[PDB]
Amino acid sequence: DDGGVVNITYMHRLPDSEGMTLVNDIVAKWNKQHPDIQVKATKFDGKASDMIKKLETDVKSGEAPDLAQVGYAELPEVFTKGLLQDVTQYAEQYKNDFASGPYSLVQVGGKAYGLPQDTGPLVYFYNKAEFEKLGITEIPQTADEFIAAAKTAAAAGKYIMSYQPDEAGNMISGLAGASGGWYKVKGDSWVVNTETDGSKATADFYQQLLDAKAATTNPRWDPSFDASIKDGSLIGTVAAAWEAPLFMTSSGGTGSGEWQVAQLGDWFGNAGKTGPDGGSAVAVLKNSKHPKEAMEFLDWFNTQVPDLVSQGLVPAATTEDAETPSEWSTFFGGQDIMKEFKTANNNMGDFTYMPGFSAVAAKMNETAAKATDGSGKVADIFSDAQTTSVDTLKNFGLSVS
Ligand SMILES: CC(=O)N[C@@H]1[C@@H](O[C@@H]2O[C@H](CO)[C@H](O)[C@H](O)[C@H]2O)[C@H](O)[C@@H](CO)O[C@H]1O
Ligand SMILES: [Zn+2]
Ligand SMILES: [Zn+2]
Repeated sequence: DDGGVVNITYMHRLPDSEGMTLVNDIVAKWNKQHPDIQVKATKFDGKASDMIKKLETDVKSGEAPDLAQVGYAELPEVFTKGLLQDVTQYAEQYKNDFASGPYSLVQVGGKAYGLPQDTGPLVYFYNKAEFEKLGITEIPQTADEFIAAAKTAAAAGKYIMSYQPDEAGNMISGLAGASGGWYKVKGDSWVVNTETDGSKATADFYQQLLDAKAATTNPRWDPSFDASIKDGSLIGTVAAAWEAPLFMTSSGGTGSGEWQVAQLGDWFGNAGKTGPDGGSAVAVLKNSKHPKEAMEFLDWFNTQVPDLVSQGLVPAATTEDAETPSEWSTFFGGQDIMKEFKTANNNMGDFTYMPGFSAVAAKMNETAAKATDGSGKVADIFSDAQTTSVDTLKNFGLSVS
């Protein structure tokens, strides 16, 4: 048996903003109950996409945590990098606490490497009051009707879409991928096609919007993006479900009581589906001496549903229903937005990510930014992702067909 006190470390990249139940306050409740398994939780300091680069560094270094947030999209990459610990015999014990889709996303080759934490379906945030003022009385459901509506808004200095070039790798892959995967293993080789009917429909949608100066072009994480909400010019956008509290904070309160959540319209060749943008597991890393207790604490942490929901998470936990925080329904015109998130989750397409997808995402972000001044075409995002996808797999020494 272990010594009397086991010490577990947990690196996460949850927001911990004002009004949320802090990860350290969640963890402190566990620590008080479990003198036998003490947990130290720290928040990664840097850009989200860089966290797994730091994990890679610290695994090699022997400074790595026992547990670390790893996106579903990142898990095949960090697996291939040798950063994870097979914890199948532990995960099996907690499987029934989690929805089965997300659980399957902590697996590589029928071995499990952690537990799922949340999901990222894409939805549509809009200010219904401001849509009314422009005579937009229904969310238009075809790309053509939407683009027409967006041109009307733009003429009044309003925008019912954002183009977020710093997020193309996560959001635009999600949108295109709603209608079909880009990556599949066929026997001995990967088959890559990032230029699906979805990818084409997606490009055409944002291309028309950009050409019409009918979508904002501020990078999502820049002060200018927040400025566009505060000032009231951005009145609609695609967002990942986990953006709800971030968006609310970014608004400074502007439009409070008028905002609404809808399902994505049929704007991206998506045919009634949505797609994933982010969503994460927590993985047990290669050199953790205490996989059992790490997973025991994790199962408890990932089932603290209201606390997780305060972080904007749409939990993978099925142990109790997630509920809309009173602050959020107030902001969102009295709406039970959590119902919309679950509807979106249940209509979300599966999407396999190749190992090395981080390079695909980073390229997509680069090619996306070129379209803002019209020197690149939006379509280029996907032709480039094709070539970067193929080259990254070959660089990993993997076979591409
Ligand atoms: C795919 C990705 O990493 N997107 C980043 C966001 O990460 C999500 O963060 C929420 C918490 O706010 C959940 O943990 C979710 O599962 C993650 O996918 C991150 O919030 C933002 C801002 O730092 O960057 C995105 O790139
Ligand atoms: Zn205990
Ligand atoms: Zn142990």
